Amino acid sequence: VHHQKLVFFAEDVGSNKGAIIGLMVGGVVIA
Amino acid sequence: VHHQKLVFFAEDVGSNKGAIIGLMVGGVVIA
Amino acid sequence: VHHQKLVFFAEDVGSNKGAIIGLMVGGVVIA
Amino acid sequence: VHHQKLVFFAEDVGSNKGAIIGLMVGGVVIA
Amino acid sequence: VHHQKLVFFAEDVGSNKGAIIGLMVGGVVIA
Amino acid sequence: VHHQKLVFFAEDVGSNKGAIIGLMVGGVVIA
Amino acid sequence: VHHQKLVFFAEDVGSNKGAIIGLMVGGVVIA
Amino acid sequence: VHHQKLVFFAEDVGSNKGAIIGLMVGGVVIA
Amino acid sequence: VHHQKLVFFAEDVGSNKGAIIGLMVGGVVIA
Amino acid sequence: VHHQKLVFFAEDVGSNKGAIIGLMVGGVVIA
Repeated sequence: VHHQKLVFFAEDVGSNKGAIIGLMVGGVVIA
Repeated sequence: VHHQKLVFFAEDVGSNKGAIIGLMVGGVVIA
Repeated sequence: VHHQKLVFFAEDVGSNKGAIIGLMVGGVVIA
Repeated sequence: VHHQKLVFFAEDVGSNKGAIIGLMVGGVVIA
Repeated sequence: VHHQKLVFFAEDVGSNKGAIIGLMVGGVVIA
Repeated sequence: VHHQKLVFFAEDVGSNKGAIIGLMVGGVVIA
Repeated sequence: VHHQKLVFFAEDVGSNKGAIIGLMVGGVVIA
Repeated sequence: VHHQKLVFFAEDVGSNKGAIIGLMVGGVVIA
Repeated sequence: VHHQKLVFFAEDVGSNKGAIIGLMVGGVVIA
Repeated sequence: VHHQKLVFFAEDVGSNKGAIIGLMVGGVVIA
């Protein structure tokens, strides 16, 4: 197992008001 | 197991008002 | 197990008003 | 287990008004 | 277990008005 | 003409990440 | 013309991360 | 014309990280 | 024209990290 | 024209880390 760059943003992100998660094992994510 | 660069931002981020998490084991994330 | 660069910002970040977390084991994150 | 550079900022950060955490074991983070 | 450079700032930080924490074991962080 | 309580919140508001406007005369509101 | 209590919050507000405006005459509001 | 209490908070506000404006004549508000 | 109590806080404010403005004539407010 | 109590805090303010402005004529406010 070899995880790498799970979430990738090649260009700029204007703003973040939610949740950006690379890897989760649990749950209960509310956006 | 070898985790690396789980969340990647190649360019600038304007602002962050939520949650940026690379790896989580629990839960209950509210955005 | 070998964690490295879980959250990566290649360019500048304008501002942070939320939560930037590399790794968590618990939960209850409110953004 | 070998943690390293959990949160990385390659360029300048304009300002921080939230929480920047490398690793947490508990919870109850309010942003 | 070998922790190192949990939070890394490669370039200058304009200002800090929140919380920058390398490692925590408890909780109740309010930003 | 008598404007009063254009937007009313009788109970608590968990959070606001958009725009709450009582009265507008122009336009171009982006949510 | 008599404006009064254009935006009303009868109970507590947990947090504000957007824009709360009572009255506007222009525009270009980005949330 | 008689403006009064354009934005009203009857109870406590936990925190403010956006913009609270009573009256504006221009524009270009970014939240 | 008679402006009064444009922004009102009847109870305590936990903290302010954005902008609280009673009246503006220009623009370019960034939160 | 008669301005009075443009921004009102009836109870205690825990802390201020942004900008509290009663009246502005220009612009370019960054929070």
